[PDB]
Amino acid sequence: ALYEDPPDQKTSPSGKPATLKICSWNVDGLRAWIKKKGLDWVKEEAPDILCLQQTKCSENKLPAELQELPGLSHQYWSAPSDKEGYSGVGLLSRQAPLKVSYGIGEGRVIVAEFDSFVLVTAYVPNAGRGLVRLEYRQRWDEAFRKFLKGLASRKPLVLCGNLNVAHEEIDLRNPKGNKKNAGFTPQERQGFGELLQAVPLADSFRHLYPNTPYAYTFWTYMMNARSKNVGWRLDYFLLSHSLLPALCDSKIRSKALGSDHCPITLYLAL
DNA sequence: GCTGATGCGGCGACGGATCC
DNA sequence: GGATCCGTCGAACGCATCAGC
Repeated sequence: ALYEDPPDQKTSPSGKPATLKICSWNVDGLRAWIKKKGLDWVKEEAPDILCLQQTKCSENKLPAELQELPGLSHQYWSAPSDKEGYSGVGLLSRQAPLKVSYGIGEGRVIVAEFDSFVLVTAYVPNAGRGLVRLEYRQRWDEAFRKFLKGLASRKPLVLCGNLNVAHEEIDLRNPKGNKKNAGFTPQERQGFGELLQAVPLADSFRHLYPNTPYAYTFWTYMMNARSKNVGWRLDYFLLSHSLLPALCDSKIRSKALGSDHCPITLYLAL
C-alpha cells in the first residue's frame, strides 16, 4: 500500500500558529544528494533549521552550493576522524544558536541550544548485517540516553535524525521477516522504548498519528522497494513532553528524492 | 587529474517446512 | 493445500583506496 502524508497542520491543537519549521534529512552522501538536486528541495521546504545525517563528507569537501543558502547561514558540521567517507552530520540554522557542541561527551551527534529549546540531531550507529555491531549499538544507546537525560534537565529537548530503529511493527512493512535484522531487533526496539521513558520523550509523529500504517522514511535502493513502499520508519522527531502543546505537525516528505531516506519536517508553535 | 576496479557498509525475494 | 513461518542469498547505492596512464 502506498502512503500519502496528510496536509501540513500549521496550528497547534489549541489554535496557536507554527513559528518554527525543522527539516531533518538522512542524505546518504551529501555530495551525491546535492547532485541529485536535494538542495533544490530544501529551498522549496524553506525550513528555519535543517539537520542532515550520513553526509559522508568532511568539511573541506562541502560543495560551494552550501555557501549559497542565505536563510541557513549558520552551519555546523561533524565527521568522524578515523573513517572519512562514513557517517557525518550537519546542522544549518537561519538564526545563530546560543551554544553548539559535538558528540555525546564519531561525527554522529550535534547539540545546539536555542532560546526556548535544545536541539540534538543524531546518526545512530547501525547494528550491521548479521547483527555484528548490535552489542556496540546497545552500549551506544545507553550512553546516549544518559547523555540526553542530562540535557533535558534545563530546557525542553527536540531530538531528530536517523535513529536506525523501527520502533514498532507498524513502523516497517515487513516486521515478521526482519525481527533478526538491524533496525528491528528486540534489543534496538527496547532501547528506543527506554529512550522515550528515561529522558522522557514523545514520538511526535506517532503522537499525532498513533494508528497510521505504511508511513516510512527509508526504502532500500534494491528490489524497487521505494515504488512498492516497502519501507521502514527510521527518522523521527522526539520531543520533551512540555513541547507537545507546541506541536503542530510532524511530516514525512515521501516524494522528495535524492537519498534512500526521505526528509521529515516538524512544525512548532513557540 | 581522471577513470574504473575493488572493498566496505547501509533486507526483500525466494525456497522450503509446518500447520490445520 | 493456502497461509504462515523460517533461514538463505544477491545486489543498488555512495564513497574510499588503489593501479594505471
